[PDB]
Amino acid sequence: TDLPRLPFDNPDIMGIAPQMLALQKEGPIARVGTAGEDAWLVTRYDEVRTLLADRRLRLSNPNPQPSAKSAARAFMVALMAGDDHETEPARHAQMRSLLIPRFSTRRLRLMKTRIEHHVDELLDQLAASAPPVDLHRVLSFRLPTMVVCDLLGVPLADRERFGQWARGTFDQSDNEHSANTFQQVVDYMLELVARKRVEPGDDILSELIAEKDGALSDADIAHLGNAVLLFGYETTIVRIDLGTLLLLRNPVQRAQLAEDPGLAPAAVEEILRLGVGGKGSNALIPRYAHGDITVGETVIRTGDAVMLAIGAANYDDRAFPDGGLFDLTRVRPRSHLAFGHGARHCIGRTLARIELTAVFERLFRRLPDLRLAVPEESLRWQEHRITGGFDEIPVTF
Ligand code: HEM
Repeated sequence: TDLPRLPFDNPDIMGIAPQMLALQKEGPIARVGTAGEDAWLVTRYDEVRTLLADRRLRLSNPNPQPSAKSAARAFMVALMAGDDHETEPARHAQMRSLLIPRFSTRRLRLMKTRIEHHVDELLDQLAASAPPVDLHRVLSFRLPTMVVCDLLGVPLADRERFGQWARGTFDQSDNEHSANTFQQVVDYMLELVARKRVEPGDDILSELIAEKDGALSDADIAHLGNAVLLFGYETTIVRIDLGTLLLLRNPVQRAQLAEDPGLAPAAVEEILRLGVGGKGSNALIPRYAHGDITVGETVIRTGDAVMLAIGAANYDDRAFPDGGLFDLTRVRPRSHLAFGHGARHCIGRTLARIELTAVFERLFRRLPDLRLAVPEESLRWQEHRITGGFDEIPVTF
């Protein structure tokens, strides 16, 4: 008997840690240690999907004496209206009600067109430069921050102001840096709300200001704006990097995609399914039990912490035959869990798919000789950030 301890080592830069796959083979749920409190780790697709849809499992901590969290995790939980278990039901419901209609079909159609032109322009600059080039800086970073500038109705140069703020806010290693960066986000967003009240446009904060019919406070609106800024670009950047790395590892599929850009939607779903980096701590969705829940023969008791391993579940052979293989020819693959599922299903997921599809429609057709300019093992997944990610991706072409 040796209690497994998260986070598990991964000898590769991508994929699932061997110990987590080992637990997955043994069964759906295991008690594990963590850096903080012990938790139930759930690793099989069926049980992770079921529990994500179970209303007894929530983000908020119901415990009287809550275990201390990093400033970074506290900020993330508060941006998600999970900081107070007694008000989470009403506050979370309001959050989703106010954010979901900010991603209308009308907006997403307009944004898809702008996104596609912008990727064309980004790749033209890339193709004209002299390798080695940092694909992370000049492509992966630039498209999702472009998109957030569009959503917020701010000049594109603003992303040079806010482009490191999700990383700094979600830096679990430095509480002081996390809090100081979050204060910058807050100040910026409160300035933006004040401007949009006299100079509105076709953008998210202007719509929230107009909502029913001006009843939201500036602080309420800025809180929603902060969630869009802090969840709305960094994770997408990470998936562009991961998708590039995965396609570089699979030259037959990459050549298929270069020949037929109509495979890009399929490629994007495989990228989301398989795109897990380093120790994959961001692919563990945290929850607390607000009532007793039975999983197989294991009883999760009220108050227990649960880690839902969406990454491991997306690799589950029970759900995806040859679960570790990248295959954009999969016929009717199950819906992956990389955007979550249930009450907190990612609000931006349709927009994120539009971004990834536009990139991977184009990338290897425009740059067919694209390849890493450094060994894979030199790429450093940033474990201390809640969102993970690589800091650079050197390429030649
Ligand atoms: C490939 C890109 C993305 C991935 C993989 C991703 C992933 C996720 C996941 C897994 C969750 C659920 C967390 C949980 O259940 O505790 C989530 C929540 C959320 N995401 Fe995304 N996300 C992406 C892009 C975006 C974008 C572009 C936006 C908006 C512009 C966005 C906005 C949100 C919001 C507001 C939430 C909170 C939902 C809630 O708590 O009800 N995300 N995201």
